[PDB]
Amino acid sequence: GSSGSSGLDYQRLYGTRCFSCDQFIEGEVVSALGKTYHPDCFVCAVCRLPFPPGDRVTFNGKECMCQKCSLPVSVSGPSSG
Ligand SMILES: [Zn+2]
Ligand SMILES: [Zn+2]
Repeated sequence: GSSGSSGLDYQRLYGTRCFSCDQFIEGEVVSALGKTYHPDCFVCAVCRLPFPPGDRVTFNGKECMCQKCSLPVSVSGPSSG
């Protein structure tokens, strides 16, 4: 638990920080390409959807896209803000 914290040195520990938003990943971390990212940060760049544990993932420079997006869709256009 957390009771009786005098200072903030314990942090010194390795500590896993997301290489996306630059924030400590509490609970669980997603190890990808020998790095650390959040469960919501390591998502598509267009639709921003979480890649399934099965389907494949396309690699585009820095950001990745989902099969759905990567592939041609009958209905395409600008996404919400
Ligand atoms: Zn993040
Ligand atoms: Zn997508």
